[PDB]
Amino acid sequence: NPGLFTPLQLGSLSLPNRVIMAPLTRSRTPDSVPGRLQQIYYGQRASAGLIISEATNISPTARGYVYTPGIWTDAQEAGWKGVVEAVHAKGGRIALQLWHVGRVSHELVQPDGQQPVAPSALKAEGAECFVEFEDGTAGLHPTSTPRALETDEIPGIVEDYRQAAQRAKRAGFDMVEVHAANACLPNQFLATGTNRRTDQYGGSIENRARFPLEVVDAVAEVFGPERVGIRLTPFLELFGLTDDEPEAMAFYLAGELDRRGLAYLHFNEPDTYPEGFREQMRQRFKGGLIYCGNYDAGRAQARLDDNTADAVAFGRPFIANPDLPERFRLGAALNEPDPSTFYGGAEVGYTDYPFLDNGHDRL
Amino acid sequence: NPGLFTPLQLGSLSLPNRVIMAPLTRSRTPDSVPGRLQQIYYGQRASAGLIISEATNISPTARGYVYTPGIWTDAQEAGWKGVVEAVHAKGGRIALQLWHVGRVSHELVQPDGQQPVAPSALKAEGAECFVEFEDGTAGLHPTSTPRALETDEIPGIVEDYRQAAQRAKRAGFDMVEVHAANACLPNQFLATGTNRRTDQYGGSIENRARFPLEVVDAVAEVFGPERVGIRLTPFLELFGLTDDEPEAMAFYLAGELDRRGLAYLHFNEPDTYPEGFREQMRQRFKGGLIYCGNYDAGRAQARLDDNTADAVAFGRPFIANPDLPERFRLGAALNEPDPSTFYGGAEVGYTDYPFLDNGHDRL
Ligand SMILES: NC(=O)[C@H]1C=CCN([C@@H]2O[C@H](COP(=O)(O)OP(=O)(O)OC[C@H]3O[C@@H](n4cnc5c(N)ncnc54)[C@H](O)[C@@H]3O)[C@@H](O)[C@H]2O)C1
Ligand SMILES: NC(=O)[C@H]1C=CCN([C@@H]2O[C@H](COP(=O)(O)OP(=O)(O)OC[C@H]3O[C@@H](n4cnc5c(N)ncnc54)[C@H](O)[C@@H]3O)[C@@H](O)[C@H]2O)C1
Ligand SMILES: Cc1cc2nc3c(=O)[nH]c(=O)nc-3n(C[C@H](O)[C@H](O)[C@H](O)COP(=O)(O)O)c2cc1C
Ligand SMILES: Cc1cc2nc3c(=O)[nH]c(=O)nc-3n(C[C@H](O)[C@H](O)[C@H](O)COP(=O)(O)O)c2cc1C
Repeated sequence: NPGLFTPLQLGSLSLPNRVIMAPLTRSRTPDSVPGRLQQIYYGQRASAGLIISEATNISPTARGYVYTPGIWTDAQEAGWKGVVEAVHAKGGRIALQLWHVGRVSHELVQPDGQQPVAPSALKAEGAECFVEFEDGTAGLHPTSTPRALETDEIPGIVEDYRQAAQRAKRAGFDMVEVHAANACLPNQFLATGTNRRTDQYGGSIENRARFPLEVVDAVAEVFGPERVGIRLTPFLELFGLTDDEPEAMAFYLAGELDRRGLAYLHFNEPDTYPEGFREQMRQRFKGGLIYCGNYDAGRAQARLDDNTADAVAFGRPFIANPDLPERFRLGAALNEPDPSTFYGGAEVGYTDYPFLDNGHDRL
Repeated sequence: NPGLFTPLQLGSLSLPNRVIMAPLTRSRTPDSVPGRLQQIYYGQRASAGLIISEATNISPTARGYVYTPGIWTDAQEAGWKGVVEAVHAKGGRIALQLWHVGRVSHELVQPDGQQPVAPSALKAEGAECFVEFEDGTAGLHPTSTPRALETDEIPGIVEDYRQAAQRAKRAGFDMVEVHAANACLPNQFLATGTNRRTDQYGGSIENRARFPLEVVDAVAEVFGPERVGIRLTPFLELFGLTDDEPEAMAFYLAGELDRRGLAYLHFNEPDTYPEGFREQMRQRFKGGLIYCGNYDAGRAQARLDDNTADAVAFGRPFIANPDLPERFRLGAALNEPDPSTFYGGAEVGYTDYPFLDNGHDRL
C-alpha cells in the first residue's frame, strides 16, 4: 500500500519518492552542450524521485530538432557530467533519455544535408520538425521523406546507442532510458504503419521488436539491465505513426523485457487502453511500472492503489513546479505552466518558476 | 576513484552523494514528539547523501536529556512518520539513531525517579546530563551513580531496541543506526573502564561485545542487516569512559559485523588512531565505512582517495548549512555555526541558517 512518498527500489536504484520528472525537451542548448543553466534547472528539480532527462540525440543523424543536446562528443559528455554532478549534490538521481528521431527529421537539420533514415521510406504525414534555415532563423518545418535503412546499417545504429550509454555511464548518470515512444525511431520499427520491411527487422511481431531489443541489450551491457529503462507508447498515434497490433506488441515486449530483468517500463498514455491492459502489464512485467499523462496527486495515488503502477511521471507540472513532490505532500496549489516558453530561449520560463515559501527557508 | 558527488550503495540503499549529515541532538521536542518544526529542519537538509537523525531515546529509562525525542510511543512514532514523509518529499533518506544513555543520566530525568542503569555501578566522573528541576527550570546537572543491570534485565533492553526499530520501520525510516558510541550504554558495555561484569556480558572481548551484538541482531531482524548501521568511537574518552583494549575490540567488532553483512560502520573520530588502523578497518569490514570529526571537503576527499572511507559525515557544518553538499560542489563559503543555539529553543539557530542564492531560485 505505497503512497507517493514511499521509497521505491527501481531496478538497483533506490528512489525516495514516486513522483518522477518526465523527459521534457526544452531546446535550451544551442550548441548541443549542456551547461550551467541546465545545472540550475535540473538541480532545482532534484527532489524528484527520479529525473528522466530531456530526449538526447545519440548521433548527428539522430537529430530532428535544433538546439537540443547530444551525447556523441567529448564536449557534450563534459557538459552532461557537470549537470549530473549538480543533480547529485542536490540529492537527486538522473536518467539519460537516448533519442533518435528516425523519419521525424529533414535534410536541413541532418549533417551535410543527408536524407533522414527510418525502417521504411514513408514520410510522416503532417509532421513538423524544428529546423534552422540558411538565414539563421528557426522554426517548425515539414519533415521530409526518409530512406529505408539497409539491413547492414542497423548494427551501426545499435552501436550509436551503445556508445551513447558508455558516455552516459562515464558522465555519472544513474540510469538510461531508451526512447522507444512518441513515434521516434525505435517506435517506427515497432509499429505496423511505419515498418514495411521484409528483412528480419519487419513483418512479424518478433521481427519488428528485433532492433529495439538489440538497442536495449546493447545499453544494458553498459549499465546492467537493473539500471535501464524503456519508454513505450502503445496505442498512441503521433507524427503520422499508426499500428494495427499495439496490444500484442506491448505484451510481447513486456515478456521479453521481463526475461531481461529490466528496471522499468515507462508508458506515456494515449490519454484508450482496453480494460484489463494495465492488469496484464503488471502480471507480465515484474519490474518497475511507470505511467505518465495528465496525472495529478489523486490520479497517481489511484494507480498505486490499484497495483497497476509503481510510480508516476509528471511533465508539464514539473516544468512549472521545481518542488512538485513537496506540493503534493502539502496539497499546495501549483504554478501554472507557460507553454510559450516550453521551448527555446534561456532562463525565463525555465529556472524562474518559484518554489514554495515555507516561511523558514532563506536565500 | 569516487568523489563527494559520486553515488554510493550503502547496504541496499542508494545514496546520491557521500556528504552525510551526522546525528545531531538539538533538543527541540519538549514533549518528545517530533513535529512540523522538525519536518522543516530535516527537509531543509534532505540533499544530504543520508541524514542520520538526532539520537532518539528507545524508552523512558534510556533518557538522560530532557526535550529530546523518543521512539517508544504511538504519538512519537506518528511525529517521526511526518518528519520522514517530509524528508522523502524533498528527495532524502533518513536513518533513526537509537539511543540509550546508560549511566549518563540522573533520577530527576528517569521515570518515577528510578536509578539510572549501566553494565556496572560506576558513576561517570565529571559527567553532566540535562535535567528539568522540580521548579520547571532546566540545566546541566551532574550524573548520578547507576545500578548494574541484572543479567536477566539485559534481554528487556535488547527488546526495547527491537521495538524501537519496529516503530522506526513503520514510520518509514530508510535505515537505523545503533548508537554504540560517545560513551552511551552499548559503549559502556564495550569499554573495559565501564564494564566490570563477571557474567557472560563482561570480562573478555567476546563477553563485552555480547550485548551490543544482540542489539545489532535484533534491529537487523527488523530492517535487514543491509539497512542497519552502527556508530562506534574506539579510542574516544567521553563521559568518564576509559578503555584498555580499543583497537582489539574494534577489530573483533569489524569481523563480527562483516559476517553479519551490516550496511555500515560509522566512526566518530577521537580527533589518535595507530598507523594502519584505517587500513585494517577497510580490510576487515567490507561494507560501508563512514568517518566523522572536523571534516571539510578536502579532508573528506582525502579519505576517499586513500580508500579508507566510502563517505564522510559532517555535524556542525550541517547545523549551519542546509545545503552543505552544494556548497562543497561550488567551493562556496559556509555559514558559521552558532553554538549558543545548538540546543533548545525553537526556529532560531535551527531553520534560519540560509541556503545559497544561485540567482535563479525564487521563494
Ligand atoms: N522528444 C519527444 O518525444 C517530444 C518532444 C516534445 C513534444 N513531445 C510530444 O509531441 C507532441 C507535440 O508537442 P508540442 O505541441 O508541445 O510541440 P510543438 O509542435 O510546439 O514543438 C515541437 C518541437 O519543436 C521544437 N520547438 C518548437 N518551438 C520551438 C522554439 N520556439 N524554440 C526551439 N525549439 C522549438 C522543440 O523541439 C519541440 O519539442 C505532444 O504530444 C508532446 O507530448 C515529444
Ligand atoms: N547524543 C550524543 O552522543 C551527543 C549529544 C550531543 C553532544 N555530543 C558530544 O558530547 C560532547 C559535549 O558536547 P557539548 O559541549 O556540545 O554539549 P553540552 O555539555 O553543552 O550539552 C550536552 C547536552 O545537554 C543538553 N543541553 C545543553 N544545553 C541545553 C539547552 N540550553 N537546552 C536544551 N538542552 C540542552 C543537550 O542534550 C546537549 O546535547 C561533544 O564531544 C559532542 O560531540 C554527543
Ligand atoms: C515541453 C514538452 C517536452 C517534452 N519532451 C519529451 C521528451 O524529450 N521525451 C519524451 O519521451 N516525451 C517528451 N514529452 C512528453 C512528456 O514526457 C509527457 O509524457 C507528456 O507531457 C504528458 O505528461 P504531462 O501530462 O504530465 O505533461 C514532452 C512534453 C512537453 C510538454
Ligand atoms: C550539537 C551537537 C549534537 C550532537 N548530537 C549527537 C547525537 O545525537 N548522536 C551522536 O552520535 N553524536 C552527536 N554529536 C556528535 C556529532 O554527530 C559529530 O560526531 C561531531 O560533532 C564531530 O563532527 P563535526 O566536527 O563535523 O561537527 C553531536 C554534536 C553536536 C555538535
